[PDB]
Amino acid sequence: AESSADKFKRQHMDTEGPSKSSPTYCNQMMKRQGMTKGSCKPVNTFVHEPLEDVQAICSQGQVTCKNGRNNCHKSSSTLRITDCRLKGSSKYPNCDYTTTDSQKHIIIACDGNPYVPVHFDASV
Repeated sequence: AESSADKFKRQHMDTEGPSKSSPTYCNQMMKRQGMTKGSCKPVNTFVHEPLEDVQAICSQGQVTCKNGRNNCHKSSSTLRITDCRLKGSSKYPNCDYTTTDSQKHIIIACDGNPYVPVHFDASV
């Protein structure tokens, strides 16, 4: 399989995407990024911020994780995010998402050495 940090880059990063996402961003990006394969991913988030800024979160205050682990960290600032969540209608392979724009703190899970981001935990 691919790096757990590369996968994250595939699934959750979009540095120069518009802060003004058109209502067709999700349907377009979820498919291009591979989250449409064997099934439609239910909920996903993209971070329109530089990787340098995201990697730095691994140095901020540590919070516990949803799976009970020690490696999660809560951002000390609000990042530009975009939520994509499936619609009631949707019938695979025709995955249909709703594009929601926002700006909340993100809780990521880091690991390894170099200690790099590996999973997206939550939005607060």
